[PDB]
Amino acid sequence: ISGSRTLEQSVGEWLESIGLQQYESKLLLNGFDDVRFLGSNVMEEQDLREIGISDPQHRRKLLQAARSLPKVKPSGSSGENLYFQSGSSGPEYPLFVTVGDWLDSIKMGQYKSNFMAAGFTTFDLISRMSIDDIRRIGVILIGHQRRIVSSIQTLRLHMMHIQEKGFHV
Repeated sequence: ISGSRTLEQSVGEWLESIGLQQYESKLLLNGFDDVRFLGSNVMEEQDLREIGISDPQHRRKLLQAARSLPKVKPSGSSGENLYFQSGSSGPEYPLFVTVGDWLDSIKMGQYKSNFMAAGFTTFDLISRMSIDDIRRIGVILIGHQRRIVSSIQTLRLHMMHIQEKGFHV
């Protein structure tokens, strides 16, 4: 586009908007560090307890607020992209052509070497990974683990759908 793009808030600015900024360091230090990757499949009550949000009313408030954030479709890569789209004008869902490009789409590129060192370089390998499997290759921060597993789930849904349609199996 020729015109400007509006930028997303920081986690701190978002928390201030909902009266919960005292939890900023706990979120950031545990990988809840980008407002594009917070909310229902990603942020869970038990995780909030574990990182030290002991106040149950604040946990409920935070979880509801995270659910109110827009779901931002992942950006394609600057190199090659593979997209699924429903309808002539529907949203493009990227499927990626490399593990690195997939990780970059969720700002998790720092973990490419972790996946490579484990030999987890194909979709088929990665698609069945649990949170525990992800932690075990060295993704320690809970907010990053949750982000990755949520992304895997949505990518797997799209890939299964395509397979079920019966042409690219």
